[PDB]
Amino acid sequence: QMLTRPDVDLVNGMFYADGGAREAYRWMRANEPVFRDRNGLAAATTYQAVLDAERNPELFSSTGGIRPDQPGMPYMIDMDDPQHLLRRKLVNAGFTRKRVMDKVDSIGRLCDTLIDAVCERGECDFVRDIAAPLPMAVIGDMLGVLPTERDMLLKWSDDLVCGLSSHVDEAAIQKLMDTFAAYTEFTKDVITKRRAEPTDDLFSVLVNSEVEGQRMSDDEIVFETLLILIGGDETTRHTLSGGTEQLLRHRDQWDALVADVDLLPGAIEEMLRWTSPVKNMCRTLTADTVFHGTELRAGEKIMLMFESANFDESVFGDPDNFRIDRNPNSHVAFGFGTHFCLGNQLARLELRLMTERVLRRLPDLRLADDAPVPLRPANFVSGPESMPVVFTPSAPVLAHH
Ligand code: HEM
Repeated sequence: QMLTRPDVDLVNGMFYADGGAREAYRWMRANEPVFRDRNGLAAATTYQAVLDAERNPELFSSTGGIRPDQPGMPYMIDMDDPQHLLRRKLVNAGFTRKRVMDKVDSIGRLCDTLIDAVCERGECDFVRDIAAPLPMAVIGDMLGVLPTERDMLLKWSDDLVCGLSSHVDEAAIQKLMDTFAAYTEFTKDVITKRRAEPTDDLFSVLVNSEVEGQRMSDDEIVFETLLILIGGDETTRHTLSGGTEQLLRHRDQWDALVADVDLLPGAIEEMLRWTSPVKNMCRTLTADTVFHGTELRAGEKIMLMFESANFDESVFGDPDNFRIDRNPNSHVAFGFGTHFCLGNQLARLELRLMTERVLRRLPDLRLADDAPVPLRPANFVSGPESMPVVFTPSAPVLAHH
């Protein structure tokens, strides 16, 4: 609908929250596929441009850091191969198909307890009460920590992210260092405990992981854990809430899923495409190149706009329709290539198990009202801030009795 070129700052969180992004993306894909925003920041907005960049890390490097407004960090997403590959193989010990599928019972049980807390009410905030608690509880359990310790880790990772985005004065630098120290010392205390007396938790697995004769240091484990805390929490939340929102807005598709649970995996893929919780990841050019009509220079960052790519008309045909039967559905919500989301199968499992139970226990779930759901103004990961819903009450399972 945009008749004029978007005049936007792609580092401004409100761009991703005010609802104007998809029509801005439409203009970019049609007119200026590798777009430069009002500060000259380049962005790959078509599916082909995103995929080309992903397939060519030699040219589009991750070592400059994957944010535009934070320094590079010592975890795997800010590495190139071969370093990245080694680190990923080490951490992958925690995410084998065996270990993910072993979480089916615990995640299912977790989902039942969350729904138990709301089922008698006839209403809840789908974000606050269902979508937000689940991913963090799953990560907490995976790490083998107590709920109280989970919550400390959550607060620390929140403060670290905040600090990393702005530590200009002398004091924010120290608060940032204090927070890093607090988080590092807590996590290393846990690591030290598992080094002596191992469990089956993710800390123990990372401690024991060995690849090409190398093992992870305590600090490496601390930072890969931090990446998992950040990367696996709000992302999963936003696909759950935003994906469910679209199911609630398309009653025929909601009904189809209620009638046939085997349709759920296809539905989850469309929930992923539509929500695209990770709005962008940055790459740094290692050479000058002319890329989809734009002159890029060595050393500049470019944003890979995953939501923009996921609504590419040349690829999806009818991307502006939400359809649980979309097939094929080669969305890039999880990225593509060597950095393809390590947690993708765990995320898909959380999404499937929760939505299964929501369909079964809240079968007449509806939005309280059809107004658009408010979105988080963040330039990295974003989705619904709240989502009031209503449903016929039902009795809690209380499975531990
Ligand atoms: C809906 C949920 C999720 C989405 C949409 C998502 C999205 C992404 C994206 C876009 C990337 C970067 C890929 C690229 O640049 O090509 C990534 C990487 C990563 N994700 Fe996820 N993520 C999700 C859930 C999770 C979970 C649950 C975990 C772990 C428990 C996780 C851990 C990671 C890690 C460690 C990486 C770095 C992989 C690497 O650099 O090799 N993510 N994710």
